[PDB]
Amino acid sequence: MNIAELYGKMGKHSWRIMDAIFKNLWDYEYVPLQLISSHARIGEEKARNILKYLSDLRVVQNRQKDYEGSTFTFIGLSLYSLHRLVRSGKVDAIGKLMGEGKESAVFNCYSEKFGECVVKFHKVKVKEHFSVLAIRSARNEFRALQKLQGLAVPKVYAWEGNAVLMELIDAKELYRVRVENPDEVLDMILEEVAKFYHRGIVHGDLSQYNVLVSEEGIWIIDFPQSVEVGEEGWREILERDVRNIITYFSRTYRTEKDINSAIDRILQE
Ligand SMILES: Nc1ncnc2c1ncn2[C@@H]1O[C@H](COP(=O)(O)OP(=O)(O)NP(=O)(O)O)[C@@H](O)[C@H]1O
Repeated sequence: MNIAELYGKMGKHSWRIMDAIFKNLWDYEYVPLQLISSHARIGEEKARNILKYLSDLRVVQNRQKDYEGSTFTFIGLSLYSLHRLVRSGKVDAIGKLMGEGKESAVFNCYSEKFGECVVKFHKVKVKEHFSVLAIRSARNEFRALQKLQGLAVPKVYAWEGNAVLMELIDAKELYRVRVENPDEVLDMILEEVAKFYHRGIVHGDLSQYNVLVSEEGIWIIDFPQSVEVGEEGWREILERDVRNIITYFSRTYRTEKDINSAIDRILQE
């Protein structure tokens, strides 16, 4: 079942039920049936039958252990975020999956206003809340992309739920390309990192999987772990980006760049 066919199975009542979950996510993981019903203005027994069907379609997860409650699955939060995008007129048709990992699923899509785009659906103080965390990641990526506009990153078009709509870049991940000028490519990445840093942004997950390259130049993507300069740990997070990208170039190309000196250079500007 592709996300487009799933979308086709939803009626108005289905969307209202999902809106009622979404609007109560901040105070419950599993939103009580009574509250889904009251918010949606759908009687309890009918709301219950909707949620059972949504669960059969893997859009919600229903629990009954302590009380009758429901929350989004990944697919469901994504479907609902897509809906917000369609209703807002920013997306007209979802397209094919481009790829999926542990952190996101990225789809092709078409917008009359913005052309052929990507929509990226996000997955995933006490170290040991799926939806609120995925939505927070999405918003973080959207805000970083907005702050970076004009640099070599995708243009950003919208954020709803766990979804960020952005420009399709026609370029390959660095890790799939054998560049013949690695020293110059590494310097271009490091210069872009300095530009982010001058805008008050640290990427936070820089790697060979989110530098894109073409004959035209490089682009950088993937900002859900980004932080603002002078956030807790920002400097160490920045050093890690610089060290990690330099280390990939050392392993792959035996480039000679010194990590500590590259960091001090970016930091001094
Ligand atoms: N705007 C874009 N244009 C072209 N391809 C993109 C775009 N966003 C994502 N992709 C492709 O989809 C992949 C996954 O997106 P990405 O933003 O890196 O999320 P992630 O897979 O969840 N984290 P990671 O693999 O660590 O970079 C990329 O490595 C790109 O190959």
